[PDB]
Amino acid sequence: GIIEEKALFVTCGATVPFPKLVSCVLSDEFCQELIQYGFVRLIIQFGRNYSSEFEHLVQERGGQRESQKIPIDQFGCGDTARQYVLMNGKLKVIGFDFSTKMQSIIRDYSDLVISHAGTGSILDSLRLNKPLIVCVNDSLMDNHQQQIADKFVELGYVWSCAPTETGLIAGLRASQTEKLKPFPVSHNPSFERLLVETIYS
Repeated sequence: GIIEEKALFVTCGATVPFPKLVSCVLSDEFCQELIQYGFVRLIIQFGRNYSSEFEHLVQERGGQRESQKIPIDQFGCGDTARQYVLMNGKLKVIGFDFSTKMQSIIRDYSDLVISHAGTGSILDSLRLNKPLIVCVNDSLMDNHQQQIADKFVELGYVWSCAPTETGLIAGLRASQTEKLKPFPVSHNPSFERLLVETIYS
């Protein structure tokens, strides 16, 4: 069954690098590692202006769209009713939050999150001594989010690993063995990020 225990929240925050790269985080590699991690309830959501693209991963794998509601189809960014299932209730891919509910999802579960470089996302996970895995984007560099990431290492060596089946697993297993010393950068919750998206108050 579902077996409530630990959830896994992942967010790309800024515009994703390439539709194919994301697939790795939502493909066979990620799926296999998920079941091996005791899957529970997967939730994913990001992008806004670019409206993302999603290489039709749901249809590609042959998923089933529950809540009948797909305006612009594609990924339905302007829709909070995105819910897909794999095989048969195996993997649950759902998206219903756009930089305006992230904290809402964590508090509800609060167990484990995979932030590639989300300054806000890591912020909460930090105060909650929650061990997460940071997917660093060596390929890119213009991403300000990563810039803020490289700083975390300077202080120590935050679990950093690029989207690889050999490297990503190292961070996962490591995150379930040791925690990062209480260090909540910026005296403010992920809310501070909200200002970035809002830009003008």
